[PDB]
Amino acid sequence: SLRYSRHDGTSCVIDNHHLKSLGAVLNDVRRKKDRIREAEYEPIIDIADQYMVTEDPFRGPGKNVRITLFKEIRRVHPDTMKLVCNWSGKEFLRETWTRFISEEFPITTDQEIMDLWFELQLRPMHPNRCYKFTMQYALGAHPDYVAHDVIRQQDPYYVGPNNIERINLSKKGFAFPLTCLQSVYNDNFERFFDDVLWPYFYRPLVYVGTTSAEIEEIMIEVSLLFKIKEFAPDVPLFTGPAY
Amino acid sequence: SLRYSRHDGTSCVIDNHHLKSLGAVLNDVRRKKDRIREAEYEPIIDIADQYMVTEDPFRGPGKNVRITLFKEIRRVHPDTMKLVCNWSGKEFLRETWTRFISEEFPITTDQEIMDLWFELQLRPMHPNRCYKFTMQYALGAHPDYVAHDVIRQQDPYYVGPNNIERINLSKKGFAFPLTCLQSVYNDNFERFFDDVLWPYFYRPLVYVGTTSAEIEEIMIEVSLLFKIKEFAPDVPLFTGPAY
Amino acid sequence: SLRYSRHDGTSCVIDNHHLKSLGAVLNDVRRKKDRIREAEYEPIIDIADQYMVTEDPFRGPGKNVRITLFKEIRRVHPDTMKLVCNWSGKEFLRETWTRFISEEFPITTDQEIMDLWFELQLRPMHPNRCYKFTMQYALGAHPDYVAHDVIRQQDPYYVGPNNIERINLSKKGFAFPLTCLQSVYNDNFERFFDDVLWPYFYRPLVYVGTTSAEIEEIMIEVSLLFKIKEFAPDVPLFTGPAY
Amino acid sequence: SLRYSRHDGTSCVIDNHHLKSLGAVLNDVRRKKDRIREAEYEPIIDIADQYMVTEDPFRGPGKNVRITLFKEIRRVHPDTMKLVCNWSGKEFLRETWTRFISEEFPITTDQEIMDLWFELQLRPMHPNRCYKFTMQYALGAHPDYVAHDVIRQQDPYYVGPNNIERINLSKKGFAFPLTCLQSVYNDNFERFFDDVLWPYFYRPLVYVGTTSAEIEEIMIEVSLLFKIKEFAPDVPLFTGPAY
Amino acid sequence: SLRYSRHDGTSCVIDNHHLKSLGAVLNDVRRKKDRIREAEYEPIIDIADQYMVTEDPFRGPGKNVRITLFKEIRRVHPDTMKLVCNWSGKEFLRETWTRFISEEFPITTDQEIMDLWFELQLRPMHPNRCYKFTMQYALGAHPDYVAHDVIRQQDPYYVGPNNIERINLSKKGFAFPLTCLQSVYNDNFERFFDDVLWPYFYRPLVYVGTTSAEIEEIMIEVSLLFKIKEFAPDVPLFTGPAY
Amino acid sequence: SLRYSRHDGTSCVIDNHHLKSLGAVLNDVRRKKDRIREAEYEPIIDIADQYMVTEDPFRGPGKNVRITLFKEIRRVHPDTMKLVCNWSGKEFLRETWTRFISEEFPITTDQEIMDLWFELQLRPMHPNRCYKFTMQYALGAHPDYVAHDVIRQQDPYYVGPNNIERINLSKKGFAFPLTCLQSVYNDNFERFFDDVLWPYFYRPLVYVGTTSAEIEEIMIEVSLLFKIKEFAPDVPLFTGPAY
Amino acid sequence: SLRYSRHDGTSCVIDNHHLKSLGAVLNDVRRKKDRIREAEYEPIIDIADQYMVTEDPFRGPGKNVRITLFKEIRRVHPDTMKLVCNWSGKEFLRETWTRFISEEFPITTDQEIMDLWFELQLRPMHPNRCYKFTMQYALGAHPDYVAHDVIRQQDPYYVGPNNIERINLSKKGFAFPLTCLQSVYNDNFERFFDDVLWPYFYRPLVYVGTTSAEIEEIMIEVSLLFKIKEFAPDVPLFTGPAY
Amino acid sequence: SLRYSRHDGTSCVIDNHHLKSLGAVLNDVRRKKDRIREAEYEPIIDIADQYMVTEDPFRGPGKNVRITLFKEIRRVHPDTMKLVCNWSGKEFLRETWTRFISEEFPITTDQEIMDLWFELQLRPMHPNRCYKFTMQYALGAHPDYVAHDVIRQQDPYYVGPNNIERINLSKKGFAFPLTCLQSVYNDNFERFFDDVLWPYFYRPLVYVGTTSAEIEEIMIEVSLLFKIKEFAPDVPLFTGPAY
Repeated sequence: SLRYSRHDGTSCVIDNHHLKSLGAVLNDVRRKKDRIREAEYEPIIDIADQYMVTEDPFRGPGKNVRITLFKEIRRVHPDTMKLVCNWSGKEFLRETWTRFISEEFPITTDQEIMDLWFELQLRPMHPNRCYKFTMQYALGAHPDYVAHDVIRQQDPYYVGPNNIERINLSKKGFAFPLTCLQSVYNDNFERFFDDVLWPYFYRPLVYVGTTSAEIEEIMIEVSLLFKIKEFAPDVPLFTGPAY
Repeated sequence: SLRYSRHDGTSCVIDNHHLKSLGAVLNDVRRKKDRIREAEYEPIIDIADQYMVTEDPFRGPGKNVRITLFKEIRRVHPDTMKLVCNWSGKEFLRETWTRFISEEFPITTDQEIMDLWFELQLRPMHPNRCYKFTMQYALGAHPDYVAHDVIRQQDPYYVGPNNIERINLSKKGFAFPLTCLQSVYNDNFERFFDDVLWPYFYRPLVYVGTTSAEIEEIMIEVSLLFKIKEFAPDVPLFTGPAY
Repeated sequence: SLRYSRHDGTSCVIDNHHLKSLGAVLNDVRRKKDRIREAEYEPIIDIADQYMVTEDPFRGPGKNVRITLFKEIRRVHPDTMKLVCNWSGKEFLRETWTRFISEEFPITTDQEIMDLWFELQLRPMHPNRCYKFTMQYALGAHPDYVAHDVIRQQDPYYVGPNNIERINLSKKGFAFPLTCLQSVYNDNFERFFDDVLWPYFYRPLVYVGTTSAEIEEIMIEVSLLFKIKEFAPDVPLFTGPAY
Repeated sequence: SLRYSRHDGTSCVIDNHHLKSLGAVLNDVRRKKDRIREAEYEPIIDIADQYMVTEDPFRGPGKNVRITLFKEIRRVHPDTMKLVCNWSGKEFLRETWTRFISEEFPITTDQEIMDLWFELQLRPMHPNRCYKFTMQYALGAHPDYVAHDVIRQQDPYYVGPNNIERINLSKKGFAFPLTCLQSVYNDNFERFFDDVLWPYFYRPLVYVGTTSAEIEEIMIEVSLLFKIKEFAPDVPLFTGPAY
Repeated sequence: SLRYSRHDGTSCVIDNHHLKSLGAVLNDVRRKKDRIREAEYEPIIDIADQYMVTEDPFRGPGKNVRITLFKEIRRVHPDTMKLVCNWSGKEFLRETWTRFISEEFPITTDQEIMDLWFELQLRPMHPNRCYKFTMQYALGAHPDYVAHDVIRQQDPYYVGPNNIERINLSKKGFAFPLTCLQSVYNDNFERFFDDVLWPYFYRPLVYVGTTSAEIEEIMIEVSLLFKIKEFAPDVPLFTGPAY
Repeated sequence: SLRYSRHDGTSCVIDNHHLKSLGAVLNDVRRKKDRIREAEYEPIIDIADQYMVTEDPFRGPGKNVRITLFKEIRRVHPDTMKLVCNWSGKEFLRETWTRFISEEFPITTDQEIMDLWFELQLRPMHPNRCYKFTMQYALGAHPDYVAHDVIRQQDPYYVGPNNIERINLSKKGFAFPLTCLQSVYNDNFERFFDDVLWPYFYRPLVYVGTTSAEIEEIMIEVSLLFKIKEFAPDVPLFTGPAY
Repeated sequence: SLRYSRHDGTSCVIDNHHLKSLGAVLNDVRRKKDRIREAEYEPIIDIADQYMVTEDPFRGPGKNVRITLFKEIRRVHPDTMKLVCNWSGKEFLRETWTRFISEEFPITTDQEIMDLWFELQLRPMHPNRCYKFTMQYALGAHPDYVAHDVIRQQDPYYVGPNNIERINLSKKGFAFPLTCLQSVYNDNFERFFDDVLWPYFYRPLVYVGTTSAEIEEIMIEVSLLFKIKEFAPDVPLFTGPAY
Repeated sequence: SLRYSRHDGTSCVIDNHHLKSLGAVLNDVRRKKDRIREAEYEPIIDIADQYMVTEDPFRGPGKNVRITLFKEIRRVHPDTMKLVCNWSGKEFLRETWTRFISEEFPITTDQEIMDLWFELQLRPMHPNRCYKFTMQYALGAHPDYVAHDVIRQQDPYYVGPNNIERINLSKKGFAFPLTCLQSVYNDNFERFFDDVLWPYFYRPLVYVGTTSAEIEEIMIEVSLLFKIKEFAPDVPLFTGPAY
């Protein structure tokens, strides 16, 4: 914070003559100089404004609901990656529906799920090390295909500086408990499962490795992160009967 | 613009000896220095070239066709947002088809609609204020669901510095008068409406608010913005009969 | 002027994701840096705000009324100054009252004279010279004292860069046609002269010289400059009868 | 001083061709760059020229006549101030008239006293100390009121870096030996004293302290400083009879 | 241009005290700093003033008279140069005398030709290219020697940035219509030709090429450029008879 | 001058260990940094070394002998130039030979005149002016041609910052008292004059003006400046007889 | 050399949207800034373009042919110079013609000698010294004049940083084996010598010294350097008979 | 290395006039500026030259003889240090004498050992770690005192960036095979041991730890480093008999 904001100095009148604080005046002069500079480089901004960047989805619009699923420890040999999860499509859906609904109910507002993200959080288990994390994934396979427990590293995703990676699970393939802007109805897992077309095909299969030249031990927390927008009316909640 | 471009100075020969303008020579020296600097930082550009930005869709390729729909005035209480539009899916389609086709005909070239954007333009109605605009939306709902006229603000979209927000309406869900690269055929709204699978489900429901701590009055102009690429042959138009 | 003001760039939404112009973002970053700098030096402004400067009386509040009196040419030997004016107190008052009143009538608003200034404007009469002007004055003398036509220079006032010097004539000694905030009454010079206590004592006696080592020729325009504040009611002027 | 002023380098003609010193040419180029810079910041000067500062009265116009009156040593306890002088109004006038007239006669030119200043000069009496001086004053009191010899410090004047403080004694209250632009007449103290209206009321009562946390010993020299403008005619002094 | 030149700010007197514009004062301070800097580097200028540069003959003293002779188009293979002109000495003299005299008459003032220059102006004939021009020449040969139409490039002159090359034709070898400071007499080509000693030997033989690796097409304008100094008396022209 | 040159600091040995002055060490570090910088910009020097400048002939090799001829005062109207000298060729030669030989004899060494220069020195006659000088000349004319006393200014030479202009008088046309590297022989003006081929044709005719918009008064000193190289043997001068 | 030249980054299209490398974009922004800077200082270049510099004759147009003549060792006392060569004019011509012709034949192309230079190359004979070289010369003398073997130093030429000095030998006085643009004819020294007008007068007489305060030992290599331009036709050389 | 050293550019003479490379001239100017800067800060060097630093003993005078003794692996718990060596004084002397003498013989020159250093070299045994080394030591103890194998860390020595620590073993306490400047005599360990006064008391007892919060594995190489100065005469080695 600041002390006087941009309201520094003051003024007074002596014998009709107007006095103003010297520091305030020097700020007016410095700001004029800055304004000229601002004009000087506006043409360069217009070249830059030919392009755009994307706002961070998690610091950006919508609220974050982190439905943590499980934790696991893996040791990973250099240049390899170990499988994090091997659920069937049915089991992933049971966890997705059950964990989200039980945590969120009662759902008291109209709302829409904007996005569903698979979140990997990675932490080292030993101090005084120096390495980074790597990641690979697939989003589907023949239901009788069982993923290899360990693979060799080949052009992986490099996990960001905060050791968190989030994979967007699109509306196609991956089913949501709440499809559109709606109010909740009586719902159950059997009804939900039956309305999914390809329940057994889509399932996240995620691998994790390091850039280390020695074995490392890793702690892993897996969550589903829901981006939700609510449409709450600007009205009171009353104890019944109202009025 | 410049005066001499990069063609400054000149040269001449006196007694076999070659004279050159001093300023031109000093520019050759300064440019050598710059070229060394350019080489010095090329390795840093290569690190930056590991990433990319997206070109602004509206200053970028394709032409812009702005089909303005209507204007409205709303007053918005602090920390709330008021509904801009509540059309049914059928009514949105009537306006989308009718307004686009009547404005654009005769369509005399092969062309494809790249994108359809919903544009909100926001202007204050009073001078000497200081606030920014906010926005929220949904793209569909049960046809018997009527949106709340006013909601409370919760993690909204912040409207950009130019007080314009544009929401992309994808080819899925939202139907286009011209689907692919094609030449226009005899067409009418009833034919068009009948070929849409879910006419009543998809409709933009958009809200608008401010960051003000007092009521503000807003003027709102809503348009549909079409990005179009034309494939006009490099041939003459003749008065009939040709040749 | 600027082109886009501080409203550069724009924003848009694609698949729920918020895009913003790169140049706008880079401006947000640069402005954060500047804001930190502003905080860093606010303590230095507070030291400076222990002192004040005076607003220029002529670019500042009140309007300027320049009642030009006369012009004269003088040649001035090096290290000397020549007398500009030698009026008696009575003659100065006749010119002050007569010239101001005739030029300003009809005076249709309530107003007060804030200040009366004696203005010397100095211009050279030859090109390709290089010198500055000097000034000395007295504001009164025994009425039988006649000022020397020419004096030697001794610690004079140095005239400012614009070759204009203005000497404030205070309310004490020098009488004003309008004393306080008032509406004009029937007035005449004999009434005015009779109400002045010491009409013959106060008179500006002004000298002018140069910093040149040769004789120079000077053109001189002398004016009385009145600072006036008006209190005009916020009402219409009607043709009689009103309403 | 400089060596060649701004007259560096030279020129010559060989076979009709004009040669000029390289250093002179490089100065022409550098000065062009500076001239552009000067234009670039002229708008900022105009913002600054909305305000004014006051020229130092003692380095500025008029000559300085320092009529030293007396010296004194005082020891001052921390957070207190000791009285410098306790003259009656009559005694101050005797010293002011007598000391000025005896020192200045013969007064051989027409002149006017612009201002009368009371000057305090303060010097430490011990080496290897570190403190600043403070000052307070009053300009009048009931003639039977005797000032306290020592007071506590409360929001004093802080003496400037050169350990000199000068207090302006205005024409109102404090009488001058020479009122206006005049030539000296036969004059005496009794005539002078009788023409003063309130001789016993106005007298400078001045206190002095330090910012030290220990007792300090101070040497004090008190003077009256007269600002005078002379109007000496540009004529010879001859031995009589002239011509 | 500037707005106030170096005459910014102003001054005024209030109660004997001299006020000056703050911006003007800050300029005085900044200029003092610059003056110190100027003194600091004057010793470096003196080292530079040990050497000299030559003033551009065409922007410099004397007037320019451009007697254009002809235009031509040539296509030039890479690493070769094509002959621009192959006149005999007699034909060059006929063109030089005839074109200069007919264009300049009536010659009404005393004047001297300072220098005669052969000017090549080179322009590309296609857009979207990137190359520079080259030049070679000889100033004489046995009159029965016919120059090769095309030669290979070997250490040529590189034409300056403005695509103009000018070759000085000295007073020795190349004859002038006006030798010295003179008034024109009755003159004719046969008289002129007869007074030249070696009319058939001296003739400009000029070649032109490029730095391109492909054939390029060039447009060429050839002129004779005369540097002339006139000695026009400071007298009126009258209609006869005078006075 | 410097104090310690580049021999700062010192060294000593304590218990076999070598100590060196810290400032000397810091200079070694700073000089390493500078040496890297020197290498970094050597490629830029090589681009600059493609061109050359000419050493000032008067600060450069050979000694200067200034044979002053005469002084004159001229007043010059704006945009005109007045003739400085109108000698015939014979009279110029008499002054050149006579003044040089009488001043230089006895000539006791073998020597050669490198160059002969006509020097104009220009000084203003009034203070507090601001203008520059201009120059024009011719080096020959029909002996019966008398130059106009005053001409209008048209593309003149601009005199250098030091108000000195020097025109080279070449070996062709203008005859020297000493042609080549030689020892003086018995010589006289009649012998000298007879060996000149065109004594009456070559004579400097020089004009002088200003950039002033008013008449200016000028003082002019004209000299002949001789550049001479001596070949003095490294031997003693003895009183005769030697040894 | 560079790695990617100015072709860094790339572009691609995803869902109609155009992506571009971030580093490429940042370069576009930086180059815009530079372009503004370039415009800002173009007015300063125009002041500099009022003057010109001369291209180095040896790095510039024409080829270099270095006809080395001889080497010599001289020891030079401080403040003196020793004679390098004392050939008669005839002997200099024999060496000039003979050495050039024998080295260059067969001369198979049309060519012209642009310039003839006398080259002094100077090298020290001892390590760990610190001095510079000096030079003086004369280009002619009475044929019976024998130059002093050693002279005292007086305003000499200072040899350049590379310890090479080159003196231009003009077409006047010094005769060339090939005068103009010509093809070689049968030629011999007696024919050549007979066509020279003053064979015995012109001869380079060159001296060499140092800036050392002790005797120094010097190694000296003397060459004649010929600047030649060739006019080689763009045609094949065939074995006879052609075609 | 550099390309032209500080011998850039060149010089030449045309028509008596001296030309010099522009880049060389610009270097002369830049070096003048630097020389002024050098003078400007020489007073600051003199303040710095009040203090001294010590030359690195191993990069400094004398040669280095590294007599490696042994290697060892230790694992070290956090905040502890493990003993590197526990030799008795007798065993340390046997290794010191035996290893030095056997490696160095034949010793063929007069020489003196300046210093004896105990060197610890430390390397990690695992990759992807991040820690520093610590060290403690004692130089003597009662011969029946056996050092603890492991101690806790308390204010240790921090090993330098290169993971090498060297402890000086002074001439007092620690005996040298060669005491002073001498030539080798017949010598043996029993003679050597008998001349040491306190053979059993002095022995290096050295500990090693880390700054790690986990166990680390370390590889350790221990050497004795001898600083030696040789006095080799400047004479030939001959095969016997000499001459």
